Parts: sequence; C-alpha cells; structure tokens
Amino acid sequence: SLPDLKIEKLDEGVYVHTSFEEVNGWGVVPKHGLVVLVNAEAYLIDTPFTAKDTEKLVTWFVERGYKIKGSISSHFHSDSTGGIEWLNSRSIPTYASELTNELLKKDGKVQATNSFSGVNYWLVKNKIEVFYPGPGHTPDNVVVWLPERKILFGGCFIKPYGLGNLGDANIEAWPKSAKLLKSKYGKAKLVVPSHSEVGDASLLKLTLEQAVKGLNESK
Ligand SMILES: CCOC(=O)[C@]1(CS)N[C@H](C(=O)O)C(C)(C)S1
Ligand SMILES: [Zn+2]
Ligand SMILES: [Zn+2]
Repeated sequence: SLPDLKIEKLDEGVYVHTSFEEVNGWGVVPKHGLVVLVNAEAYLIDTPFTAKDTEKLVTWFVERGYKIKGSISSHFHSDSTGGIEWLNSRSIPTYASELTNELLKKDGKVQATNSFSGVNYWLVKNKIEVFYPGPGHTPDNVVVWLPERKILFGGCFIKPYGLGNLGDANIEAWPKSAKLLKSKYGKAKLVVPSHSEVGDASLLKLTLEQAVKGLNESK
C-alpha cells in the first residue's frame, strides 16, 4: 500500500499535491505538483501519477467550490501526464508543449488537448507563466512561474541532490539550461521540485551544480 494523495497549502492560492507510485528500481517515489487558484478557478500544475489520484485531487477542489479550468504538464513522463486521459474524458482542458505532445504521441500515450509552442507561454495572463529553459531532465521539460507569489514549479528539472534517471536526459545541455533558469528566476521566493522538498532560489544553484557535476562524471 502506497501513501495517499496529500494536498497541502503552500501560499495564498497555491497548494502542493503529492502523489506516490512504486517505480521499479526506485521504490516508492513521491511526486509534487501544484494546484493554483485564480478567482474561483483552479489550474493543475502537473497531474498526479494516476487517474485515481487526479480524480481525487479534482474532487477535493470542486467540493470546495473551485472550477477546474485546466491542467498543464511540465514534461511527458507519466508522473506529470498520468491524469491527462482522465481529465480529457471529463472535458477539462489539458495543456502541454508541442514537443511534450509529440513525445506522448511517440510513446503511444494520450496527448493534451491544447498545445503551445515557444520559449514563454501565458497559461493565465499575468498569473501563470510557462518557460522552457532548454533540454535537461528530458528534451521537453518546462517550468511554471507564478509572478504574483514569486513561486517557481521546477518539476523534474530541479535536482538539488542528484540528477536521477538519465534515460531521457540531455546531460550535455542541462548545465546551460540550468544556468538560464537560474538567471531568469534567481529571485524566486520558493522553488518547488517534483521529487524533493520545497526550498528557496538556492535549489536553482544546487541544480546547476548537480548538472555540471553530472556532465563531468560522464568522462
Ligand atoms: C513512470 C515512473 O517513472 C516516472 O514517472 C519518473 C518520471 S521523472 N522516472 C524517474 C526515474 O526513473 O528516475 C523517477 C524519479 C523515478 S519518477
Ligand atoms: Zn521525468
Ligand atoms: Zn519526475
């Protein structure tokens, strides 16, 4: 038995959802995403691993009076996209980058119904921004920025204590992508990783250090 879906308030209008999955060779893996509230509407920043937990997460906010206006997935792995199929079946708009949707399609997985293409994209103008720092953990990984809270969801790109699975990684680009991320969000109040605890902007520095060290160790 895996731990249950957790939902925890992080800031005004910002909640961290944590789901858990058994991943062969990694044991029980936690995955953090966000739910962001704008007025009476809720946006999912990454879906939980599974449809079950995506439904639980949606139910919780609907029962509390928030309409689910959409989800955005930060990269194509199923810890960010596992609930897209279920959201689509409920006519809740799902978003992912063009490249993320291409990689879903290539793996025979359900795609988001909406795609965006380019370095920056406003999911909600002035409230929820999407930014592509370049390849790192995967070729498609993006981050999500909440300007009114100075909170950055770094997703599986933020790796403060070790890079993790390099199977889909672009280790030669990750240092550059990490330097770009740090220079753009160096003033973030909070940085939310997918697989470790929330921290401050130093998680940007630590990530860059881990990327540079990972590229060095591949000699
Ligand atoms: C489907 C299970 O796989 C995953 O969804 C991830 C996506 S990042 N794979 C990673 C890895 O293999 O290191 C992880 C940190 C274990 S979680
Ligand atoms: Zn991943
Ligand atoms: Zn991940």
